[PDB]
Amino acid sequence: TVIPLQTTVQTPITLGSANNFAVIAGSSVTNTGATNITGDLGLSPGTSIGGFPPGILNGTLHINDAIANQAKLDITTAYNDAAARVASDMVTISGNIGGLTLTPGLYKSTSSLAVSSGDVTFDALGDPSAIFVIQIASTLTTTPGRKVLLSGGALASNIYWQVSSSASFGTTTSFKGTVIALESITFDTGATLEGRALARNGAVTMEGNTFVLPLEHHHHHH
Repeated sequence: TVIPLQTTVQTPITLGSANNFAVIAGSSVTNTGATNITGDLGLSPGTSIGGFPPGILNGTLHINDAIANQAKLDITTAYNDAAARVASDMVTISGNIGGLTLTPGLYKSTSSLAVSSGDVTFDALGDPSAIFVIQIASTLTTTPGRKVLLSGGALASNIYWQVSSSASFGTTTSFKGTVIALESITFDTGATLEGRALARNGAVTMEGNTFVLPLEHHHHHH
C-alpha cells in the first residue's frame, strides 16, 4: 500500500459553535468510571447524560440550550462539508491503515476504516498548517492500544474523520483529531482523545477515558 503525495491543499473544516466542545452527542451520553473531559460537553436533542459522577467534566455541560442547539447545526454543516469534498488527486484508502503514514490532503474510504495492527501516522512534512480530511463510508474502529501519531509538525487541530455510521475505539487507544459521526461514537476503557468526538444523531459512550482538545485548538497555522 503506497500513498502518493497530494498537491491540492485542503482548507480547514469550519466547526462553528462546536469548536470549544470536546464531546457532543445527539441521543444520549453514557459514561462508566473516572472519565475526565477537559472541554465542553453537549447533548441535543436528547436529554440523558449518565455517569457524571464518577465521570468528571472540567468544562461546561450544554443540554438542549442555545449553544448545544447551534453546535448540532454546525456539526451537520461540518459533516456535510467534509463529506462533499472532492479533488482530482484525492487518495482512496480502506480497511486497516495501521503502519501507514498519511501526508496532507483528502482521503476516501468506501468501506470500513480501521487501525487494527500498528499505528497510523499523520505527517505534515514540515508544514504545521497542513490539513488532513478522511471520508469514511462505513465505520471507523481501532483495536486495543492503537495510536494516531503526529510527525513532521502535524497538528490534531488539523485532522478530521468524517464517519458515515459509527466509530468504536478499543481499550487504551490514543486517538487524535475531530471525529464527526452520523450515528454513535464509543470509547472503551482507558482510551484517550486529543481532538473531539462529535456524534450527530446517536450516542457517545465512554468508559474511563481522557478527552482533551487539540493543542492550541483555536489555531490551524501553528
